[PDB]
Amino acid sequence: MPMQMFMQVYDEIQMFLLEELELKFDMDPNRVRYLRKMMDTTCLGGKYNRGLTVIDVAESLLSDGARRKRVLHDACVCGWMIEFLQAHYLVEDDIMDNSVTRRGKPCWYRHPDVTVQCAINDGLLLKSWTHMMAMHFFADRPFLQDLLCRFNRVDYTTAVGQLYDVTSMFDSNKLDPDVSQPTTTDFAEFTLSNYKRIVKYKTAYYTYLLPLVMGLIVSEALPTVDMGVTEELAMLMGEYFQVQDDVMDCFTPPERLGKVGTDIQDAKCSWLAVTFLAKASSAQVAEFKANYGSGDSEKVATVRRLYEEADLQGDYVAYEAAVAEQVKELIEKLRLCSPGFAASVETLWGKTYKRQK
Amino acid sequence: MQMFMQVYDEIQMFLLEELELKFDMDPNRVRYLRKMMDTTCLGGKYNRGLTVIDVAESLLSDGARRKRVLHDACVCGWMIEFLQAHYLVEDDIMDNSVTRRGKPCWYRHPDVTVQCAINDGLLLKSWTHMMAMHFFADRPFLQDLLCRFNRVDYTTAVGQLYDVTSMFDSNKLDPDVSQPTTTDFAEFTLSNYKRIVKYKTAYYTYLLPLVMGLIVSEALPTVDMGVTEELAMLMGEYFQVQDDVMDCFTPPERLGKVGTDIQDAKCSWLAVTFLAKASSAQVAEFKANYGSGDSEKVATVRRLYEEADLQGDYVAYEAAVAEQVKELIEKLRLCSPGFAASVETLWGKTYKRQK
Ligand SMILES: O=P(O)(O)C(O)(Cc1cccnc1)P(=O)(O)O
Ligand SMILES: O=P(O)(O)C(O)(Cc1cccnc1)P(=O)(O)O
Ligand SMILES: [Mg+2]
Ligand SMILES: [Mg+2]
Ligand SMILES: [Mg+2]
Ligand SMILES: [Mg+2]
Ligand SMILES: [Mg+2]
Ligand SMILES: [Mg+2]
Repeated sequence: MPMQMFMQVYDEIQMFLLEELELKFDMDPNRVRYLRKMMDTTCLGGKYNRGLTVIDVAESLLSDGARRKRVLHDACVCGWMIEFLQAHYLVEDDIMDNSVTRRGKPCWYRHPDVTVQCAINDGLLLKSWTHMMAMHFFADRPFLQDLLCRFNRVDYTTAVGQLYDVTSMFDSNKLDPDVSQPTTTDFAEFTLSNYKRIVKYKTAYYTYLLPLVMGLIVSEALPTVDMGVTEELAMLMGEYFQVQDDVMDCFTPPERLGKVGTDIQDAKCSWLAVTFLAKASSAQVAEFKANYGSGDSEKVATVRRLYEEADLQGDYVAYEAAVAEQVKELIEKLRLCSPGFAASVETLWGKTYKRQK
Repeated sequence: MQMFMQVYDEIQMFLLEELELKFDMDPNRVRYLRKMMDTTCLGGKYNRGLTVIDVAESLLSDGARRKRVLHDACVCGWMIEFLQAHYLVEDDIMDNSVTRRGKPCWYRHPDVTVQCAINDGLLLKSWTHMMAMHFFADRPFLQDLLCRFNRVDYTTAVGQLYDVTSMFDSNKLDPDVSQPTTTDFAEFTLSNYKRIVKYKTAYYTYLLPLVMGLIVSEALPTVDMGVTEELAMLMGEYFQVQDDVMDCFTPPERLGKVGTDIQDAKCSWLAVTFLAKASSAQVAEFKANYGSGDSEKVATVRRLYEEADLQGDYVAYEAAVAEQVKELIEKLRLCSPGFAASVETLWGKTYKRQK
């Protein structure tokens, strides 16, 4: 049922958006068709965990069936706002990361009939749609300003995180727009401290915090929860989520992952890289440095081999157990004053812990 | 300019100070973003920003309230300037441009990667929302302001889609297929050109500064919005026509940017007007040489535009526009004399501009 209602609201959203373009933007049928395909390709096909979380949180906290109908419809719209914001980030990210596939299909910019220049702008259209749907459904809601204030702040935080992500292989000391420099050679910025910052801002806020907050807002329950503990939870689960993403990038097969990994080739400051460099022997580190950040098949294979030799999967399972311990504690802390909200956080945790995605 | 530039400092201080305090940002990246902001937002003529101030001030015609409206207008002005900065960073990447305002394009700076530049463009747009909330959280006009600002942002992105898909047979548009640059150039019609330019340029360059000025001076309902939109679309079309002409005919030292329309096979005013008027042999030579980075092919296309006396047609198009602008400003002046005076000034910043 939650999935059923979520998909029905997608239809309403898509119909509103596409029918407007025809009538208000002088758009021809061919370009309306193009944008319908863009929307469908970029926003559908994932698990909708962010979207579905908003619904779960909203319904969990409202406790007269008219108000339930309304809150649930508002939660569906908020959920699609987050899914569209994500779709926006993934279109741009794939171009930025030179990725090949996503969800088992070509990246948007890699479709045979999409130009990179169009794809950049298509990503922008996706973000605009979040604002368009918000105004269409919420123009008369008293929570609109607070909703969008928070939504926009998380959008901002994500872009700040993406900056951390894309500048992480560069000695930050040598960062100057008017100069230029190659990939790091000592990898001295590949610290856990730096990793934690990247991951908090690029992923945790929009993936974990935002769904929770929007759910709280449409159920008009925000002030009822300890926001400090909630944020702690969100950051911890979001860090772990990105750690899983990084591990899967190297170790999960494309048929199950849906995407071809690029972290090695792009010289990303991944969890694998930072953890490997902190533990690996001198010879291992030297071979890593000589092979990392190259598209060369065998250099990538060398790095994959080194990660395998360093038993990084091992370290992950241990990181995983420590995270799970802290999650339980914080959920129990939240349950003290907000048992309903804590139950929804537990479900979000259940969708995350040991995910095979 | 003086108060506009001091509001910039205030905006920049708020934004950069936050990043340190709230985003755990290191001094190096704060420095990087300060330079990014300065390079992308400063150096133009601030005509949209300055228009917001002119409109707001002219529609209050209390000293404390004047101070307030003017400060609000400056913030709105910078919102539009930052939104523009955002569009120009992405557009330069999309259009494979080399230079802007006599400097390298942002993505062409030696220490900027293209992947960083894309994201920098996004940061610029985010800043428009951040400044709005910092300054206007308590203003009753906030929802209406942002509603319209966001709609114009949207319209611009729709316009950019028109721009970027204009050399492709629209019948043959399918994400799952692929197709080269047009061979017959049958879509290079004046009808299609007018749609591109209305949406990519006219709304954010002409309509938005007017609307934002009306809003902060609390004067929006006082004006005929139909006639106002008419003016905005007409002046915006003409503005983009000037842009297209300058792309080919204005020297880089004066223009501040290297032209790319020919190489990118754009549906420019030059292209559409040329193809409508040129001889069979000229048309054929155009089709054989357009949309190529080849130095000799670009020179051929430039030569053909010169031979076709497009400069001539421009002067005639310009006179026709000026006639209709005068008509509409006089219509506006009937009920909104003060607003009409501000529109006339905006028109004066546009007509026969050498930029
Ligand atoms: O799905 P991807 O590309 O593996 C990723 O998670 C996508 C993404 C984009 C933006 C913010 N957070 C994650 P990345 O971080 O690039 O590894
Ligand atoms: O400044 P430019 O690049 O000549 C231009 O005017 C920039 C621009 C960007 C976005 C919307 N409108 C104009 P373009 O349209 O690409 O010719
Ligand atoms: Mg990626
Ligand atoms: Mg990425
Ligand atoms: Mg990844
Ligand atoms: Mg351009
Ligand atoms: Mg352009
Ligand atoms: Mg141009």
